[PDB]
Amino acid sequence: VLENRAAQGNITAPGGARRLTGDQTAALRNSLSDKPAKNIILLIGDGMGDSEITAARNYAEGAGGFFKGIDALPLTGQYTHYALNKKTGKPDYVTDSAASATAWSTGVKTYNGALGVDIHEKDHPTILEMAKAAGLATGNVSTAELQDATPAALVAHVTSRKCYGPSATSQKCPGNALEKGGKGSITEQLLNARADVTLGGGAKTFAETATAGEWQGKTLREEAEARGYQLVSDAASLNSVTEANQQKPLLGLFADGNMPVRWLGPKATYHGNIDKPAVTCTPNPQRNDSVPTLAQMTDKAIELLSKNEKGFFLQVEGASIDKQNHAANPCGQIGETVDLDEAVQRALEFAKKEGNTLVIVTADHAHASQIVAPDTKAPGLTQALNTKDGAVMVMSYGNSEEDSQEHTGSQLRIAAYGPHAANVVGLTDQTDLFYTMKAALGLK
Amino acid sequence: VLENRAAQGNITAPGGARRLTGDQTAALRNSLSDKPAKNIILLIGDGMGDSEITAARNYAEGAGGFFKGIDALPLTGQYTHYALNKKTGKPDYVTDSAASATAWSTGVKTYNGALGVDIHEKDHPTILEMAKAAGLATGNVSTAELQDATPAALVAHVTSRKCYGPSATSQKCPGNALEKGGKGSITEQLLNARADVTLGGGAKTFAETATAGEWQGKTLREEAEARGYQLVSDAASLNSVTEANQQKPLLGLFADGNMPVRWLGPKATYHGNIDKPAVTCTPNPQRNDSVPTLAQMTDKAIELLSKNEKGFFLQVEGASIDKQNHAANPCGQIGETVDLDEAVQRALEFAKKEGNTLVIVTADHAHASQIVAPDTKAPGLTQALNTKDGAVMVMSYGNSEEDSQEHTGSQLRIAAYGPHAANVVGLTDQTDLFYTMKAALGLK
Ligand SMILES: [Mg+2]
Ligand SMILES: [Zn+2]
Ligand SMILES: [Zn+2]
Ligand SMILES: [Zn+2]
Ligand SMILES: [Zn+2]
Repeated sequence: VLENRAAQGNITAPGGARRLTGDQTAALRNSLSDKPAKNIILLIGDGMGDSEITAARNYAEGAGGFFKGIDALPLTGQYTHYALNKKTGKPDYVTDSAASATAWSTGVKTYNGALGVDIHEKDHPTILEMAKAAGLATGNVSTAELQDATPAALVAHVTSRKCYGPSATSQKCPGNALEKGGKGSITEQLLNARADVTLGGGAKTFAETATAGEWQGKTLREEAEARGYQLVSDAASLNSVTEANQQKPLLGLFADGNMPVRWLGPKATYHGNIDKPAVTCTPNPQRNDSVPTLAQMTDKAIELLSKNEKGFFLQVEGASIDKQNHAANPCGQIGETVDLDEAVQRALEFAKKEGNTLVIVTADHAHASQIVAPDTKAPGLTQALNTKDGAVMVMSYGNSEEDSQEHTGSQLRIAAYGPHAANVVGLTDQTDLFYTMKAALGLK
Repeated sequence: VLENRAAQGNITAPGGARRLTGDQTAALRNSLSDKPAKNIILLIGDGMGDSEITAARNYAEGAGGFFKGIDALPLTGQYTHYALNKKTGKPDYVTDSAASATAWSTGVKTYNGALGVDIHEKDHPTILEMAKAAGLATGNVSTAELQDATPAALVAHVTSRKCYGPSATSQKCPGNALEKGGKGSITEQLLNARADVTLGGGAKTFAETATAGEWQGKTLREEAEARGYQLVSDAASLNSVTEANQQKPLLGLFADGNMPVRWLGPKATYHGNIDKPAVTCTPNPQRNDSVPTLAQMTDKAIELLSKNEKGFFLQVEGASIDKQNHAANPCGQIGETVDLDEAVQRALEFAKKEGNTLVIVTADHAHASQIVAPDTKAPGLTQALNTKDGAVMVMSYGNSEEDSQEHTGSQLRIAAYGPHAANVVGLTDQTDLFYTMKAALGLK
């Protein structure tokens, strides 16, 4: 299980493409622990199936390369992530962002759109919740708006992922409407859960005013204030933070909607690989250096959370890999996958020094992107890219005639490292994750 | 390291969709072994990626089901399979059957179309060739033409996979043309290789006559006989074989071209899931009860080969999963995947009983099929299918406007069971497989 999996030499020569330097049996044995996990970090690469991991590596590190973080986890497996059809209760083979996040955080399958509720619209506790119960610290970082499905699944129990704040809930989730005696909108339930560290975007929703409860009349941000939440808005004030706890919880909103993608590149187009020049991704000028990178947020969050002796549970989401995959933008997608990789490196570094940390990197569901031959005449959107190898790689998006390339139901890679990582091996189900995390922590 | 990975109960209830009944740690620990593997069975599902395995499972077993074979191998990982560009020597991200086949059977990357040769055209010994030299028994069974890329890669070193027999070789691989003093076509080199058990289709090439050497004038089929080969053409005669060895090698040719596929169903069409009704596959009425099945051929081979005291190496190929994926034909593709799974079961059953066998199941490269949502208005070819769940599943084939769908470069699953199976876990390269087997067997 040598943690260096790049090609061993000259890929044109016998044995030069090999990634293994020796027999793993001994090494793997030594990486298998029954011992309890003290902390847990779950990295979700949104829409990061094996094709996205492959394409991003080929570009960033070259075909024979190797992601120091993403590719460095010793225990691997694949898992099913199908959802349920609300009415019939039958499987719906292509899950969305909300139906899936609910399963690893809850342990029960649900219909597309549901956050923290089963098909009967019944609530079930999330793992961030139970953790907090047991005494552990909790954090939730993301590069998308916190109201989005992935960060939200940990804290809200809503009937529709679209009920971000007071305005939308009153009409899409009337039974969750605060005025209707419901727990409140995603943003409200988030502010109630009070995880120790929460970072992402979606500041806009915090501007809506609450309609019931104590803080009626006051915007959600003012409520955050009145409730002891420290609010940071940039890289700067973030490092300025020295503690985050139940009386000093940190809440960082680094963008109105989602944060900006790191790379800029043209959108894939019809016969783009043929009628258009190969592209080389460049950095995104719209992104300011004050907006912290996912790795910075992961780092600070790990820093603040590692003080609680009981341990901690942290969930990091490289949100936009899924975003740009829908947008048919190979460069944005790849940049984002590299970004998550840096994030995982930080996780893996802490995990490695600490010893009792269980790191898990996976995705919520597959997506559109496919790596095809350079001469492909495909019916979808395509584009040619100049990889690190000095070769051309062509990516293809061909499952939607609409403005957005759809998700896919193929099972995808799941990798873990640490205490109890052995349960991530083989075929499992996305729900098993919830049970795997809960027992590694001894959550009950 | 469980053998039952099925959902455990009602998938709508909490933990009902779970596949893990406990903690794999000790189970896996107990499956890690480095003792020498006396035998090796390599089951290759042509173009069978994680999307292909998922669709077939969703269909034949239902979303929460599980393949008694394909899904029961405890050790898992993902491997890359990029090819090389002949001139540049740089990676060619999307390999073909020959380059890939050549990688695992030799340990050296090569350009696409090559069999047994590196990019400089130098021949390198295959794992079958080294097994035979070490005294082991060798078997190569496939559901397609024996001259095809996958089975050929083990017995031939040719510059073009198209060099099937005397003719094609004269004009495409003249340097290999026997007349030009070369080793000969794929068919000719196959008869020279003399593995104890060789089974598949592609008998129409054996009808060509050699141009030189001892058997010039004679058809390759006659040469086969003349050289002491037992010729079986159907199930009955196959089952009748009492022994297969170096003095009594078995040659089974069950079809002119590829053997017939198991299932039938229409080809996917533009907007097929919209304009058309759901499909339900039916068995192929063209398939003569007399044509043996992959599982049957896998079984006999195992029976005849398991007689050599030293041990054996067998390679099995579910050829048409790929051919049907190309042909945008779900029913044929899924059927062929169900077919490989039966053969896998036969392998695993032997493996568990014997206890010193290493069984590996994977694919040469990823393919085109995608599992998309029912209302997907895709730009390519789609089709709706009635799955075991009584739910509807849509499959999309949207990477080519030609009459053929293409392979893809995404890294794909590889699973193993037995001595040295731990060398599959994590990220590895397709060439590493060669080295894993070579070490497992003790080939020098
Ligand atoms: Mg998300
Ligand atoms: Zn998603
Ligand atoms: Zn999405
Ligand atoms: Zn192939
Ligand atoms: Zn093919």
